[PDB]
Amino acid sequence: KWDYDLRCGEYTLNLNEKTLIMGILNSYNEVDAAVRHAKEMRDEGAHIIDIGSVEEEIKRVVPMIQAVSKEVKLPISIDTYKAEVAKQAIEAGAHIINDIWGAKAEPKIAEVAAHYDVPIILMHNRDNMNYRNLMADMIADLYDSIKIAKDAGVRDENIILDPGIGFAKTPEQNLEAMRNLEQLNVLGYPVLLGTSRKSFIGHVLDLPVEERLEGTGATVCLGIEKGCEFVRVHDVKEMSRMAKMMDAMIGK
Amino acid sequence: KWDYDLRCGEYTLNLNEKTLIMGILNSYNEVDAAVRHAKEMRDEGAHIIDIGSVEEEIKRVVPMIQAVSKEVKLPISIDTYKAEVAKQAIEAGAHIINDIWGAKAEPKIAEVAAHYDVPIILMHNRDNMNYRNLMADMIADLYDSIKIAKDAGVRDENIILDPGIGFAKTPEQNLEAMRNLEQLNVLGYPVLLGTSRKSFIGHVLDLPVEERLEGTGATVCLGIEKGCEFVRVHDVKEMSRMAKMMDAMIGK
Ligand SMILES: C[C@@H](C(=O)O)c1n[nH]c2nc(N)[nH]c(=O)c2c1=O
Ligand SMILES: C[C@@H](C(=O)O)c1n[nH]c2nc(N)[nH]c(=O)c2c1=O
Repeated sequence: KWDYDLRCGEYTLNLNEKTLIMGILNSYNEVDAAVRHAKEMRDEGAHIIDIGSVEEEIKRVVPMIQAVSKEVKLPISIDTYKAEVAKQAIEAGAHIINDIWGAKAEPKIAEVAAHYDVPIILMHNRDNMNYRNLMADMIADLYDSIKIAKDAGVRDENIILDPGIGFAKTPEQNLEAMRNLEQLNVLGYPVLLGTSRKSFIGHVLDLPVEERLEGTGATVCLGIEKGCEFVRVHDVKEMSRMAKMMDAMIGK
Repeated sequence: KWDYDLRCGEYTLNLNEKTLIMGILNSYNEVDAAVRHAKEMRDEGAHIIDIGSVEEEIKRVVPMIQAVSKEVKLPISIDTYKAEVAKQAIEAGAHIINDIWGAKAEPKIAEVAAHYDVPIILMHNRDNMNYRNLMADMIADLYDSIKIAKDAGVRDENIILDPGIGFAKTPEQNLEAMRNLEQLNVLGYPVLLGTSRKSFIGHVLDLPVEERLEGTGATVCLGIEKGCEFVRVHDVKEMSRMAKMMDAMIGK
């Protein structure tokens, strides 16, 4: 039981009633195609919209946040690691930050987070696979992200963790991170799991990307059962139903 | 780790390498439509074909077992509780018995099992929902099926258990049986979970029977993670992929 609510400016996310679904989002053609998708996702049971060099990243992602935040009543996270991109995106209307490098590629991003008082997702990442002991190094690695974030003024309650499935991990190390996901819980934070349609599901099932829906389901179910608060997925309709059935069962 | 193989006459089922999928099966039109389905199921990753008053039950189910056992190289279980039906069906070519009353409606069925030396599935069932303590009563109830079976000469290794999801249980008691499935393990037997498309998935998701595929997935994943050796499903293709992803993850 979490004794607090995820505070996202306009919207508030309760961490106890259900698994929160974060749906992944793909001029006028671009921004409209994006709005249709957010609306669809919003309608299929999504609770959050995730919207993915420096000059161009802003020119592409800012227009989308303006449009989607205006027409879809749901918190928006900006899928970046660059400090400037993150600032611009929160100004444009993004509620959450989602950094795939856990404040380590550009430490100043954390200072953006503390500044605007927004929730931040620190994902596990690194430039090698040379682990002593996978889980233990992960936990040490994520904790290093927490220290960078805390030193920057980010409040405990605006911190979210993500084990970084599919990053800096071999096919077999990804299964291992899955199998030991509950250990992440000892750190005392909400956990977002992002496994959708990823390579390692292909490697187990020997299936191409468009046929990984049942594989993704598996990983989502396993992760909810191991205590995750969020899941980041492509197939919002399917995964929402799966999440809700899980939640019924574990008694959430 | 099971230190023995499920022995089914012609075929042998290993209990350690993977989750075994049992696929549910629906004159010339009848028996041919049935054969197409078994073949399809066999091709989608099924490991076992499950084939569902006394006079007519034999006339309908015997022809199917003859045909399917001849054209599909996979063990067949007969989904009955009647003693005579079970005998006739094993003569017709059925390898396993699947009793939904756990030897309690017709105790003589167990004697059929001991006689032909075939594996038997004892499912939990009863004519009321008046539980003191759900799980505990289940375990006591199933154990009563084991005592009837053992007294009849059924060998420990030919015994399989099934918690009886959807039987004699309220919507909320079914979620509870799911949430506590691992307790069944203490009895020392293989466990078959059968939740496919059932009413309680409808009650949680508020979805009709043809839209319960993601709900069923959830229950299958939860059950594998809680140590089940079999799952009995309609949607063989989808559930096989889900099972295999689970198995990769739990390290099975
Ligand atoms: C790799 C990419 C993707 O959608 O596959 C991705 N981007 N951002 C991501 N952010 C987080 N927090 N987690 C992810 O798994 C993840 C991704 O998998
Ligand atoms: C009720 C029916 C069905 O397919 O839904 C059924 N028949 N036989 C069954 N046998 C076993 N061992 N388990 C079941 O859940 C089960 C069923 O659910």
